Amino acid sequence: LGQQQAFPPQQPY
Repeated sequence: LGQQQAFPPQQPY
């Protein structure tokens, strides 16, 4: 359960 491939640059970790 996710639904967020995140194509553009955006993944703060």
